[PDB]
Amino acid sequence: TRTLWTTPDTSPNCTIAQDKDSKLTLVLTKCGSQILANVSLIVVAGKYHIINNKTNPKIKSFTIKLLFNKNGVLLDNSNLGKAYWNFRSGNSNVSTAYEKAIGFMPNLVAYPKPSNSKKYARDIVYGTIYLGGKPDQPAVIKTTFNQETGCEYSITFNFSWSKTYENVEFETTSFTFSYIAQE
Amino acid sequence: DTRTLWTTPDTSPNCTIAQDKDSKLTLVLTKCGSQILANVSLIVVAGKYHIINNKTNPKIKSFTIKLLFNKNGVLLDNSNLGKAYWNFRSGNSNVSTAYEKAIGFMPNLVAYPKPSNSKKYARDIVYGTIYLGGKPDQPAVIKTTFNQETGCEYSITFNFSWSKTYENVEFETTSFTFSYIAQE
Amino acid sequence: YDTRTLWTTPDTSPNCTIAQDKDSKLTLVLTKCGSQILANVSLIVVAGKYHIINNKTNPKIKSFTIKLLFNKNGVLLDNSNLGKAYWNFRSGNSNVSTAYEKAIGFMPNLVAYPKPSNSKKYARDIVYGTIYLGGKPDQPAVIKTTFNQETGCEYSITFNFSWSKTYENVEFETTSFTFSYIAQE
Ligand SMILES: CCC(=O)N[C@H]1[C@H]([C@H](O)[C@H](O)CO)O[C@@](OCCCn2cc(CN(Cc3cn(CCCO[C@]4(C(=O)O)C[C@H](O)[C@@H](NC(=O)CC)[C@H]([C@H](O)[C@H](O)CO)O4)nn3)Cc3cn(CCCO[C@]4(C(=O)O)C[C@H](O)[C@@H](NC(=O)CC)[C@H]([C@H](O)[C@H](O)CO)O4)nn3)nn2)(C(=O)O)C[C@@H]1O
Ligand SMILES: [Cl-]
Ligand SMILES: [Cl-]
Ligand SMILES: [Cl-]
Ligand code: NA
Ligand SMILES: [Zn+2]
Ligand SMILES: [Zn+2]
Ligand SMILES: [Zn+2]
Repeated sequence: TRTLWTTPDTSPNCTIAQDKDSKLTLVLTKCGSQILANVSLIVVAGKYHIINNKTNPKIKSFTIKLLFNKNGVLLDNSNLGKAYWNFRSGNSNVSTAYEKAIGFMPNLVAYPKPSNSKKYARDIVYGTIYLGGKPDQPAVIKTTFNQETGCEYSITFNFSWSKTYENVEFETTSFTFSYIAQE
Repeated sequence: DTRTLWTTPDTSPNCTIAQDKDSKLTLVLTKCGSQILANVSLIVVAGKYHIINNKTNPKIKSFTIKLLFNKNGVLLDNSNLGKAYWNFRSGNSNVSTAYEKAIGFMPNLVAYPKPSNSKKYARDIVYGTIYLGGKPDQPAVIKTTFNQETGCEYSITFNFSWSKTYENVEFETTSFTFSYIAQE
Repeated sequence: YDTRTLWTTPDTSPNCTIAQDKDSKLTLVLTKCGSQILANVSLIVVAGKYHIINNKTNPKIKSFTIKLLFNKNGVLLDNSNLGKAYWNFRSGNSNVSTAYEKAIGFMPNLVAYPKPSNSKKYARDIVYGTIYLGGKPDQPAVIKTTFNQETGCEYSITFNFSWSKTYENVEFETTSFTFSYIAQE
């Protein structure tokens, strides 16, 4: 029944374009064979803080990657900082870094690493979130399992938009999804 | 605690949007540790929002259903949802005693703070779309907001809206699932 | 043995018959979180009529249905599109070795989602979602899931897939979708 999370405060914990430019709020709750996931994003500074596609027509997407080793431990090339990711204790985290979280990893049979074998779309979940909570400011959140190199498991969030936003702050509504657990 | 707080799954009106008991809100909240798994649908049976005609009434485009809770997670009487059949599940009905404590089912206050002079972040909203009459060409938006009402310690608010011009369409919906971060 | 999960296994071995025998893999995982079932679904078509969609050549091919029919004990009936052989409780990445006898706690609730009758039919028993063919964001298809509307069974879950765009040689294999439903017990 346990939960891996980023504390749900607004303290930046994530680096998209520059150090600590964002707060990823991610909560993974183990419900047996499935992980129930809840995600939102606040960009606080830098390139993706205020979108202006009149000024910058090609600024239309970015990616946040969580890379994990064989024990389900977060690797430092991840966009999310290691100090910010742990099992929940109250509204905070355990003060000791976890050793094992394989039960939270995306299942490798469901979602295999890239190979020469046919690639299926099963390892992707699509959703839409809304910038500033406004229903006319959609952005697509594409979540992909186990497609990154340099790791045993991965979860990546690609944010993209097709509208021409003029001075829109990139901070989002929340989205829930699930995925099949490794064990 | 993997308990379920719900409205019961019957179709007996339990909700007051425009007039007394004009609707059945079916809401099921199931605790999976630090997240609440929520399932929701709505049937309007009477009054202003029962049969929508936007040719004759083009400005009838949205309405709101509020659930207000005290410090103990107990539903307040001024909610649109009636208190009588909002309780922990037993079979297809409820436990025989009104609950006194459900803080573990409340939306987390750090994730979703009450209104203040601090910046309001969008992460206290979840958007979804449901379909009137089960028809794929009859979308309506369900906007769910956590802890943005006053006169309570916690809240869940459902705003229903639509942009299509409906003509004599009965407002009864498909179901939507979401989750939120639990207070404890 | 995992008593809280009924699934198809996560492999890609065909287990489903839409238009011809074993033309598809339905990956379906039902996880009991008490009074709610958390469901995760995707579909891979490997052969036959629904494998490669070409609506220039075949303008009428726009939808199909996959039916799961259950008896009073929550056991899958053999007229379901999904095969009984690999629908079972989880054991690792496989299944428990004997066929299950009871799964009533995984069935969609009959008061929430009643069988057809003279009583008014409500839309509550439907969940709509959209999945994406080939993982491409410009290739939507609608997944309409309906609870307990089939005859000849105690319970049912049916998945209707449809699309409105004119696809030209698009393989029908989907992204994943999550939903939940109210459990019978
Ligand atoms: C699950 C069942 C279902 O989907 N039902 C839908 C049915 C059904 O498909 C058919 O009836 C068949 O049964 O169709 C409906 O629509 C068809 C008839 C009406 N219609 C609408 C359109 C869209 N346009 C016309 C148009 C619409 N607008 C509305 C304003 C603009 O849109 C927003 C906005 O403000 O930006 C979008 C935003 O998300 C809305 N917010 C919410 O919904 C909040 C939850 C917002 C809001 O509603 C208003 O602001 C409130 O006032 O509106 N303007 N103009 C025709 C059109 C053609 N295109 C181009 C591409 C078509 O779309 C796809 C694609 O196929 O490529 C669709 C695909 O899903 C997208 N992928 C993703 O989103 C990934 C997650 C892609 C992708 O975005 C791009 O490819 C980029 O990669 O685009 N666009 N518009 N046309 N016709 C119906 O019958 O009513 C809707 C039912 O919901
Ligand atoms: Cl655990
Ligand atoms: Cl009441
Ligand atoms: Cl045809
Ligand atoms: Na606007
Ligand atoms: Zn700013
Ligand atoms: Zn009516
Ligand atoms: Zn193929």
